[PDB]
Amino acid sequence: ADWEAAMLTLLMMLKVIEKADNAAQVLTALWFMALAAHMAALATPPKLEDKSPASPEMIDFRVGFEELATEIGKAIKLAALGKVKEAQAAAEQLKTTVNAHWQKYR
Amino acid sequence: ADWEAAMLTLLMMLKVIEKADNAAQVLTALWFMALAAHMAALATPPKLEDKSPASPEMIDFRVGFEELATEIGKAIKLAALGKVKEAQAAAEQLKTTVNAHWQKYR
Amino acid sequence: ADWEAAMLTLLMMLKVIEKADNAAQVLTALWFMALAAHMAALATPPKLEDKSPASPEMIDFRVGFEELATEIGKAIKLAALGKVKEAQAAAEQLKTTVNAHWQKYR
Ligand SMILES: [Zn+2]
Repeated sequence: ADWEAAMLTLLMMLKVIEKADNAAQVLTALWFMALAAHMAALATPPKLEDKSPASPEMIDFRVGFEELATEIGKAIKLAALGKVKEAQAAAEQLKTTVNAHWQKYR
Repeated sequence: ADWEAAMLTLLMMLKVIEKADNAAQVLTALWFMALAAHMAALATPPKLEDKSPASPEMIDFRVGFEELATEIGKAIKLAALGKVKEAQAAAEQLKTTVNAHWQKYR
Repeated sequence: ADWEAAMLTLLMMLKVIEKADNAAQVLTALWFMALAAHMAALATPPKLEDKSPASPEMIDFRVGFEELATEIGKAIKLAALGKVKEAQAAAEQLKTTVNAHWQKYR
């Protein structure tokens, strides 16, 4: 995968979670989110195609996605135990990290 | 993702496979299982938050998930060729590895 | 996951994309494709079980899957922006890379 594809996928999965009903619908979406965050962690963003792989912008771009995946894991564990409303609140809070990570590298 | 989220997801996907009908339902679940095992391989479990990354407990925790993903790949290849009953038997055997890996790090 | 499981999964997801209707059906399939390509990048194929990890056959087998995942990311970004027909054309072109990578390591 590439970068903006992962970002757009995180957005759309957050919306699906916003309109989900049962714990399975929330859980598979959160797993799609984890997959997209992982792929984006392996990606190269628009704002730094030719920086150094050891350049602070480059590796901060990836610590950002590790950070996002941690909150995703919190939300996943909530969804698996059936805590649907708790997981949806965790996801609406995930939105902030998603959006801030997005605009920082558009 | 984090650890117990992946473990709970493997459990739930194994149950879905236990109650699946066609090869697609088994195959996508087995791919969710592979994704969860991969994420858990990248995770830090409850029983060893502050061990060494080169501590035998730490890396054995991860060889365990590599081991699990191998059997998952067997089951996936069975499901893709349409061998639905074969893949479900492979998954009910996957349960043992899943559960033993679980209790070992609760 | 293992190798031929990932290859068969890429084939089947390409067929699902060939018969998809809305952007979500194309997008989740393309994400299953990215996941399978990633797993296969972490796999060991049939034609080189006991080569060197630094053997040119071995690492070329994996640059091939990095290459495949790049086109998958293109198709994902197309699907996320709602460009359904564009993403399906990108996938029917993905088929060539998939098949050539397949026969090269059967
Ligand atoms: Zn990975």
